[PDB]
Amino acid sequence: TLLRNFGNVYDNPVLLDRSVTAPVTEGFNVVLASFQALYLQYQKHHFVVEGSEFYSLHEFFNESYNQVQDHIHEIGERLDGLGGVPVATFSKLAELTCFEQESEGVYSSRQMVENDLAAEQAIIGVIRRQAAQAESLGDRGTRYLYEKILLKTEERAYHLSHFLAKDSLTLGFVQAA
Amino acid sequence: TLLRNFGNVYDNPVLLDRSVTAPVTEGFNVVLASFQALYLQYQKHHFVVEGSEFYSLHEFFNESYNQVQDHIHEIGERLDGLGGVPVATFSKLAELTCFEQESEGVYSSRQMVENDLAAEQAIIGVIRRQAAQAESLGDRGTRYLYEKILLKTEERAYHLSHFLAKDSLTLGFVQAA
Amino acid sequence: TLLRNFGNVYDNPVLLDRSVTAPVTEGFNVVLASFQALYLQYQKHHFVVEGSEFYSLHEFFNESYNQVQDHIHEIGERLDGLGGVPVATFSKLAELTCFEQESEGVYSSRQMVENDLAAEQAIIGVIRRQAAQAESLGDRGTRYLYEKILLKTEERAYHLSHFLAKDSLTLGFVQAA
Amino acid sequence: TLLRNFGNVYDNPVLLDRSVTAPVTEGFNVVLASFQALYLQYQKHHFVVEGSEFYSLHEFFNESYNQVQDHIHEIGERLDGLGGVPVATFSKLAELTCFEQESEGVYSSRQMVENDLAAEQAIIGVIRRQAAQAESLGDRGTRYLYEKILLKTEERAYHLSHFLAKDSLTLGFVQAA
Amino acid sequence: TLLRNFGNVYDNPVLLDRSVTAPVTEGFNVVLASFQALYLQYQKHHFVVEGSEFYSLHEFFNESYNQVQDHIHEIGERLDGLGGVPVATFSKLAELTCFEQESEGVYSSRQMVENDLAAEQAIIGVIRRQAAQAESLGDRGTRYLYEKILLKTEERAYHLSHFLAKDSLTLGFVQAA
Amino acid sequence: TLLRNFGNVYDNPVLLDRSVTAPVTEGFNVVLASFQALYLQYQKHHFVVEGSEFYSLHEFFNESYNQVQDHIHEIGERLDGLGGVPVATFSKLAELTCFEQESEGVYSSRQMVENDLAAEQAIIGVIRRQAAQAESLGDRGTRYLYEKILLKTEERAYHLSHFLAKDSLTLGFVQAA
Amino acid sequence: TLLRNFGNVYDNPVLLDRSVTAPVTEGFNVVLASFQALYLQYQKHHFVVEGSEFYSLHEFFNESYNQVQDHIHEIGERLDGLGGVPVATFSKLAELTCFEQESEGVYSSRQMVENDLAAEQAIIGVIRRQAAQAESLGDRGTRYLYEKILLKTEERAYHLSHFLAKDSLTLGFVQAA
Amino acid sequence: TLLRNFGNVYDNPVLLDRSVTAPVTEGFNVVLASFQALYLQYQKHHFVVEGSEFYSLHEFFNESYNQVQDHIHEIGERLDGLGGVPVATFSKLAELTCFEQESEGVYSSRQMVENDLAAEQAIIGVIRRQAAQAESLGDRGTRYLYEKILLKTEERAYHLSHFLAKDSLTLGFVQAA
Amino acid sequence: TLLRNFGNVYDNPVLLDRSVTAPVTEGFNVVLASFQALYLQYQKHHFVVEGSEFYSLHEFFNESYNQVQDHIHEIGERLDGLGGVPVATFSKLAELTCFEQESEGVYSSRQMVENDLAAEQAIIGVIRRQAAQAESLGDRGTRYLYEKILLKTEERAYHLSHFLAKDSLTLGFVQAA
Amino acid sequence: TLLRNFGNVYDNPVLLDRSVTAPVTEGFNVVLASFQALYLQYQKHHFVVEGSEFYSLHEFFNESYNQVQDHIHEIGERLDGLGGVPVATFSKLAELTCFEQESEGVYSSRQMVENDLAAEQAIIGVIRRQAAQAESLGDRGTRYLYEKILLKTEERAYHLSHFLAKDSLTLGFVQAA
Amino acid sequence: TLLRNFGNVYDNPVLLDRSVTAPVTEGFNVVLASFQALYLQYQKHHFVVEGSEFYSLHEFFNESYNQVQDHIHEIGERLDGLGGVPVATFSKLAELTCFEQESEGVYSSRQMVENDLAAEQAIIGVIRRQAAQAESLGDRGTRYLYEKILLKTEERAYHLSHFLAKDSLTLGFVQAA
Ligand SMILES: [Zn+2]
Ligand SMILES: [Zn+2]
Ligand SMILES: [Zn+2]
Ligand SMILES: [Zn+2]
Ligand SMILES: [Zn+2]
Ligand SMILES: [Zn+2]
Ligand SMILES: [Zn+2]
Ligand SMILES: [Zn+2]
Ligand SMILES: [Zn+2]
Ligand SMILES: [Zn+2]
Ligand SMILES: [Zn+2]
Repeated sequence: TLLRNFGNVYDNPVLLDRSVTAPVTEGFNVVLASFQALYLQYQKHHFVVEGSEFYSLHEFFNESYNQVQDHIHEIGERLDGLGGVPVATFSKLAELTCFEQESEGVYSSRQMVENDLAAEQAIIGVIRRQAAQAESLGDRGTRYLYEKILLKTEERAYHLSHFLAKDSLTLGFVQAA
Repeated sequence: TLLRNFGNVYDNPVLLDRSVTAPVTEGFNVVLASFQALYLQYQKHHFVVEGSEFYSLHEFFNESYNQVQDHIHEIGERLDGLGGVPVATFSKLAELTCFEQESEGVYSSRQMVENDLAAEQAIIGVIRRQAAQAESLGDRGTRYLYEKILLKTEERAYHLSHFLAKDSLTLGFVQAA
Repeated sequence: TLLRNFGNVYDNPVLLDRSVTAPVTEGFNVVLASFQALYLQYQKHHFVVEGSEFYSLHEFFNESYNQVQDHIHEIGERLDGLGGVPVATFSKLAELTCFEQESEGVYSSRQMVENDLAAEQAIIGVIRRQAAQAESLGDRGTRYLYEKILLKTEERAYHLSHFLAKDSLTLGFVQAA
Repeated sequence: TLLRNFGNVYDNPVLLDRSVTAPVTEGFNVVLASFQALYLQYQKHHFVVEGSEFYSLHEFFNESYNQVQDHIHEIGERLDGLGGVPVATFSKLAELTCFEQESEGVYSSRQMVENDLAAEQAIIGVIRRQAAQAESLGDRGTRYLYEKILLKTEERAYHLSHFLAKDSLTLGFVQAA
Repeated sequence: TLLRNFGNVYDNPVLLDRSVTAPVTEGFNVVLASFQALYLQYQKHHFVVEGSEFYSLHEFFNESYNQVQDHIHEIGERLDGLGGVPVATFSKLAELTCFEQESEGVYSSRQMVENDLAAEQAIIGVIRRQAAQAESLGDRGTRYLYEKILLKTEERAYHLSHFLAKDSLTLGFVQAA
Repeated sequence: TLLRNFGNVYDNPVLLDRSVTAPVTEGFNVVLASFQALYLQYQKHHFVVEGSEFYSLHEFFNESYNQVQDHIHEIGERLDGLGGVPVATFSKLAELTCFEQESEGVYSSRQMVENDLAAEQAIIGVIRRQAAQAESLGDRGTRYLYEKILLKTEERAYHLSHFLAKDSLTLGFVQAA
Repeated sequence: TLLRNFGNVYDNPVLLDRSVTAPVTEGFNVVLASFQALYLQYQKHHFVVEGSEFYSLHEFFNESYNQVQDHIHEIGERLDGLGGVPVATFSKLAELTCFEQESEGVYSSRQMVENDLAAEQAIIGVIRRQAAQAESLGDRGTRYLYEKILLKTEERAYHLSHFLAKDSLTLGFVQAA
Repeated sequence: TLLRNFGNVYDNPVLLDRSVTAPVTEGFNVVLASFQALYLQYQKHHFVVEGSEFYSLHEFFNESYNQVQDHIHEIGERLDGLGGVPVATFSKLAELTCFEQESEGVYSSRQMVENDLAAEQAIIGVIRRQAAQAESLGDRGTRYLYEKILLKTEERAYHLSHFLAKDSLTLGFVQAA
Repeated sequence: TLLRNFGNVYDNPVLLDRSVTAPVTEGFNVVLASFQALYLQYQKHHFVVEGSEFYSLHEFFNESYNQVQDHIHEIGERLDGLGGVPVATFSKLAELTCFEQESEGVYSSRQMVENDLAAEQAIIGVIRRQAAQAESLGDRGTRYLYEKILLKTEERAYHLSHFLAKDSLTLGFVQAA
Repeated sequence: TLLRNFGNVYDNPVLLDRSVTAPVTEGFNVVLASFQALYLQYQKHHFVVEGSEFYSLHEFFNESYNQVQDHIHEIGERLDGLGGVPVATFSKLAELTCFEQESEGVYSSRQMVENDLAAEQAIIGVIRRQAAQAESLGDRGTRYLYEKILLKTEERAYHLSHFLAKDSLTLGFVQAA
Repeated sequence: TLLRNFGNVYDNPVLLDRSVTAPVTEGFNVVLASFQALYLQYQKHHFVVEGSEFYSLHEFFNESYNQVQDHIHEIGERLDGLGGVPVATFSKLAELTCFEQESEGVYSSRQMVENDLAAEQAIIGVIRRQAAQAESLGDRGTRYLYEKILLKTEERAYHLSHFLAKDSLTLGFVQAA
């Protein structure tokens, strides 16, 4: 027997109307699910990446999914505290993620980085909207948190595109395309 | 003989008109006094709480009043830097606190948590208004600080209501109301 | 609804007669009140001190009230262990404290340091009496605890006194009084 | 081939008469044996405690027997330092300990905590006696050391006492008495 | 041969139009250059300051230029990530700084602090405008960062004016102006 | 009023048949006893060892009984974890330990080291059988825990044996046997 | 004047038959000598590696020979602990190592990594053989220790393998084959 | 209003004739200017490097300018101790630096690394001369200080040079020049 | 031009009659002298001790004089704190120390340890009287400080005495006296 | 029973001729004795300093004598290592120190700092002489070590010099001359 | 397929003539070999040393070979840094080491310490020449690195020599030679 039913918003101890908490927590669950998806994906890439830049990429992928882990944790707690019910099942996570997970199998280094950049970008799009929704609704707490997370998320996307840039020390002695 | 008289706003080194600093510092003193009140109260509860959840509650109350201590410190410095005069006397603190302190004596665990939740809630109300006042007045510095503090304050209130929730491991073998 | 009334003393588990714990805890409340008064004052001094020796005085007041804070912790917790009820409201704090708080407003460096010294001296008075009373009444625990706190209290008094001394590196190139 | 016999006191390097060191070390071995019994009993409690407060009690017990281990260390070193022979065999520890160990088997949480409170209480009794003795015989060191230990041991008794207090957050939705 | 030409804005991985990134990165370069200027100046002051408050001022100047160093680092990375080209040459830094650097030579303690306060103040003015520009342009990421930096920058200016305040412990025994 | 009787094995949450947990936990209780005695003995030696090598041996005995205490912790919890009841009374420890404790009194340092070595060797034999048993019964968790403990226990025997070897720097200027 | 001869096994304090300790230590000295060769070769690689992946490889090599140094430590101590005599001269290390060192001079990065992969591979071969032997002869400790080492050593082999994988981010703008 | 003019040298307290400190401090200013130039360049490289080796180069430039920063600290502080006036304006920095800063804009990885190497080499030139001059003039302190910095400077030069080498793991599966 | 004459006691900020601070600080100055000499001696032994036990004794002498340095710090400050003038000249230290320093030259390690033990014992006697005095005069702060120092000082004597005991591992293979 | 006589040099293990070690250690004992005098004088200054700059000076003095303690350590160990006998008695330290200690009693802050500057200066004189000697006699180690120490000691002289500089923030509101 | 042949010196990025780097790096390779052998020997002694002083010597040998490993690191990199090829084969190490390794087998602890001392002394002689050479050739970086290593290497010889001195605590109760 249940204490909170999924999809529902309950009482919150911080004086916020449900006209605020319901859409806010709804957004949180899309963000939360999205980051579980990215966490899994970054973690995978960490596991499987190989090649000349394996070591750099290895470390980066691990840094990334830990940083994502911390985002998830802040959201989960605030989501619940605001009176919503955080998503956790595989199938519901799949239905709520804002990007499609990279398929099973090991792709190339470049493909992996591309897929992760696209992921962050999707997430950045939702966060910006959700921050704006929070601002208009007067939940400065939620807006502030989103902004914190956006900065870190946008930094990962910077790092991701720096990897993909068409430059190398090797161009001094290899034959370009 | 005095360098700054209480109730008065002086020169500030950060290019802000007194049409900003006077109401901002005024708000700060209400917040500051409020947190001294909560600090004292959380500290008391730390001292006196007992019962089955004594240990959990013991630790939480201590965490809480340290976190409040840090809020007070940021406010005090900014209040003074903006040219105001931070409140410090018992009687003035009493006149400016935004909630009434729990009375002398040891109440029950539940009563204590209730009283602290109500305290945070009061404070949350003022902070939201003061953040908005800062935003409109163009003191982004003060707004940002308030938002930082709001998030932590709202987290304590979450934790506080989780304590009060009518659930327990014991319900598996005790007789409910 | 209460469990313990202020001014009364209840069962302790450390096998001390109530004839001992009543004046000991009553003395502790006087010491606890005074120290919070002193903590509030040091903290204010930390916020508001300005001038040439600002930086030194600033971190010294910060040191002093963290130390005072730790006295408050140990005292409050023991006070309660002996079956006492610790003071925590602005009004009872005001009438139990053994010195007059610096009035609101910003005073000079020299004047702040001077009323901090006066405060510590008042407290040094009470603590010696309270210690004697505890030794006399056969409470080693309290006597020893008071002594720990006494040594650090006296030390602050030395440090305060050294700030006040009439010597400076500037006497080599500025006019004297 | 022996070198020192249990029961006899030997040379000490700290100018204490042997009429002082002999009862001081007798009292040490009683305190030492009693703290060994308490350490084991706490450890056992750490190992076996169950129920809704399991987590809290289980880490409280571990903090407790660690802190008791610390006492055992200081006492044995000073004991031997003063020319005494520390107890160490199961059979002798059994006869010197100032309280009877909990029986084998597992008891309930309220029971385990009461046992430990009774045990600390018996030891508070000895340490006060022994501390008086040392003060009387002019052995400041031992007196000072007993008081450090008394303070912590009295504090462990509060904390056991608070666990036992008939109060809970659960009283707000479970039937009393 | 070049990958990015100075003065130009390139692709950014965080879905921001160049109507946003171009003015934002432009502002960043003015801020960046400004902080290099202050870093140098604070570092100099650290090197050369002497007199009665040499030690306090020594430490403060060093704290300050490290804190400025961290501001520079966040800006540089975000500037580049947004697709701009961070300034780094002496002459371009000089043309873009928002205040004039203090001249070569060692000035007095007071003059140095005055010059640094004026520097911060200049920078505060630009940051407030650039934060507002970011807000209106919808770059919450950049706005948030600026706000972070503003708070620290405004704190240094507070500390700076506290140094300059016309108060001293010495006034108890020296002859005022 | 007990919950579990010493000598019975109760239910476990790790899917092990009681034909497995009964002998396993019997075994654990012998090893707990033995380590418990070894700890006391190690600690005693630490308390009393003197002579030329006093400092090395002091340090070593300390490290030794700390490490043994870690073993006791792991076993005690897994003993209880498998539905066993851990031994904690002086009387039952003596009956279950696999070696006979050093007698009361201080022995020579060589005799102490020899006594500890024989203690470790008594415990090594019990662990190898008890590990061999758990392998055959299907308890990999217990088998692995034992091998972990065996490795450290064998290392203490190496170190013990080295202390006892008939070599010394002094052999270059003192007479041999 | 010798005391133990290389080649012979001597007394051990851990109740292992000498028919066990003799082949176990022979295998140790082979593993020990092979890890010395690998350590040197890694070190060399650390010293000499160049090219676009220099930084990554150069810190990977350092992590690697550090982790190999750790193996060398555990093995030598147990070796000697078991009554063996560890190899230590250049000439004998040369004949016991299970793989031929890379020749003097500097090779390429792809070459250095292949050499190290071949070296780890040869050692994985020995450790499995030796681990089987120890299990067979009833020496759990040695078996357990070989497996700790096998795990890390297999993991170093993945990482060398991944470096060698024919994939790169550079494939997106440089010509393959 | 000045206290010390740039280009002039004043009283030191370390008993060195002004004939020594004048060329030593003048050399220090050349070295200080160059290193800030280098610090600005490494920092820019840290901001802007992109491509396959981005991650490695990124944290290497970060390491390099923290190290360079520490050279700047020691040099500036000693320069002033010898009675000198340290350079800190953009214009005098430009004319004292012993190499030409990389022009504005983003260059290739290889090209960045290449002008960092050129910069270090120019500085290695000056430092050897300045060191010789200091030994020659009888200033051990400076000679030694230059040597500390020389060793780390040369080391960066090695590291830079290794990035530039024409070897890569990619040469096994990409076309050569 | 003095501010305070050695041999006078001046004003104190801790409310103590000069009939108390005069004898107390006389006493402090004897103990400061004595510890100051003991530090030199401890440090010397550290510099020169050799032989078989050189390493243990090296470590121990080091720890010993560090700990003594801590004592010197506490006394010196409280000496000055009570309005005394602390001794710092070589000549006045010799006249005031309560034991005669070991003569110049290296003695045997046994003689060094014996000399340190007699030093500690000389200081123990002075501390017990000086503590006894402060108890009777009403200076609890001083009495407690002394007991703190007494405890550590007695422990060094334990350790010293243990080094001197006529036991050794070597007694199992070298000839006795 | 002596083993080495003060004044004579003995065997050293580092292949330095005794014609080298004898003057090098004479110079060591002069440096050693002078640093002991400085350490005491700094300590004294730490204990006694008062006035508006008390806090700054009081922690500067403590950093200073700690850093001097470090010198004393390196010098004594090398001294003895080179076969010398380190000075350690009050009377001999008095005659070997290269500067006369400040007299007993307390002086002013400007006075204490001048004394310490004079003291460091005298020592800078010796260390340069001794460093030249060591270079000349071919003892690189000692030369290198003297230069490490010279650098710090010259740096302590700057800092003392800066304290003394006739400049203050107070000049902007107090009357000069 | 090599890139560099052992025995050739190649190009360097630190502006040194090959008439300098050729002899310098030849020298480095002898010292690398020698330290490499010394490390093995130090580590061996660590593996096998036993007897009364086993614990001290155990610790010391460990510290010793760690410190030697640090030397090997610095040389190896600067060797390669100067365009040299570092030795890493067993065969070439033997031919280049400047001392002959201790033979296989365990020797007495005194013989081990004596062997290490002669090893250090062999290496001290090589370093002094190799440093003398680099001074004359103009390689200050190498000269300074050597002096750094010389200082620590001389200290290990001090410590080695002290272990060997004919003194012991046991001389007060065992027969001399
Ligand atoms: Zn959490
Ligand atoms: Zn603060
Ligand atoms: Zn507490
Ligand atoms: Zn101990
Ligand atoms: Zn960065
Ligand atoms: Zn546990
Ligand atoms: Zn080891
Ligand atoms: Zn500095
Ligand atoms: Zn201090
Ligand atoms: Zn040392
Ligand atoms: Zn390295």
